[PDB]
Amino acid sequence: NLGTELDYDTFCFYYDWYGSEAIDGQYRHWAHAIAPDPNGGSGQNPGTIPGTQESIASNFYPQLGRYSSSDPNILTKHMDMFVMARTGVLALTWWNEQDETEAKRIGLILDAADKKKIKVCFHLEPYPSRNVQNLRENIVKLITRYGNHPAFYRKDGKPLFFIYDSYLIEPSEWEKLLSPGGSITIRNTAYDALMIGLWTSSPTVQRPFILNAHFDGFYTYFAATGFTYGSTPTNWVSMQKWAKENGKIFIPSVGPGYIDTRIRPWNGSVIRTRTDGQYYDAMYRKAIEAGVSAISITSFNEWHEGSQIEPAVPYTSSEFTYLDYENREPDYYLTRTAYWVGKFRESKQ
Ligand SMILES: OC[C@H]1O[C@H](O[C@H]2[C@@H](O)[C@H](O)[C@@H](CO)O[C@@H]2O)[C@@H](O)[C@@H](O)[C@@H]1O
Ligand SMILES: OC[C@H]1CN[C@@H](O)[C@@H](O[C@H]2O[C@H](CO)[C@@H](O)[C@H](O)[C@@H]2O)[C@@H]1O
Repeated sequence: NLGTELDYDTFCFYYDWYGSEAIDGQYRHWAHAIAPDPNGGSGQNPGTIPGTQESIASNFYPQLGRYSSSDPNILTKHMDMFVMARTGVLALTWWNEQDETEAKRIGLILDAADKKKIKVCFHLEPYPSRNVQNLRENIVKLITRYGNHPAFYRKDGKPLFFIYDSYLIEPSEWEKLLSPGGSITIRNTAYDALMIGLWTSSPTVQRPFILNAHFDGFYTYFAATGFTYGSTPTNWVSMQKWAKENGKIFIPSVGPGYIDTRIRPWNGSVIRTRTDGQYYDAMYRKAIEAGVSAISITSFNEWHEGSQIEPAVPYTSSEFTYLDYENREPDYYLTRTAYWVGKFRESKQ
């Protein structure tokens, strides 16, 4: 009873898409295309961030440098960071790449996590032609491949998946997978799971979406307060009340800030300043005050979006002056996460 143990109702969104020339053949994701402005003109040639030491696809700069997500030595360090943050579940981005390098990295992440008693669940991304049939097939494959790994997460006996942009699939399709009577149900099968859909907009839209889709619960993802109704923390008390009334698990997402203008220069209105941790504190406090059972953290390491809690260092290169943790040390967001996990646990019975 030391106040240092991992919390297994705390999910931290993790991205495994970073590469180095030496391990991966290219400094993958550190190099990244710049997105055209969706409200902008034709003939934009926005260019690319080259992923050199000097110019990476983030407004911040990793303490660990331009690392590979396939480097077992980096993974070790990441797991130690999870232990410092007390975040017991790594919620792994999953893009259905169907390639050996994906398969290798997932096994490495599971192995490294297990050494530290961290668990892994999957965050099912909007891969091409995603639909409920190939989602079922992929859930079966992930549970078959990884379900007996000691680090594979279960909650009261069930795997858990987060489904990003779940609204891209109609509730009538979801029902087929997620109702106990659905044509291709997972309920009561070896492949049953807690399925957590993304609550985006107003209750008039989201309440029937979640019920009609038969999701087990919902999360909000966005680290930027006010980006959606669901990512506006003053709505969380009423979202939790509805969840409780309807037998759903609400897993609000909290984050330390947001800034993605290296890769999305037109998206400055979504910037949320970190204010030496005060933003993170405010958001985490709202989640805990809402009385939820589980919390998700956006993010461990979405460096493109500036939501990371992973350590960052000051850096000024000839090409860019990076943001940094300012008056706080590089590991502040890890140790502040541990503080909040303790407050969250204090709140759970
Ligand atoms: O436009 C940048 C934005 O893209 C993605 O968010 C989009 C979509 O995935 C979300 O569901 C809706 C919610 O209203 O917003 C966008 O259309 C995300 O990658 C997001 O992190 C990013 O900022
Ligand atoms: O994990 C959910 C969602 C969070 N925001 C992004 O990470 C998004 O991925 C898309 O944007 C990133 C850049 O931010 C890009 O590298 C990816 O290929 C996706 O286009 C995630 O889906």
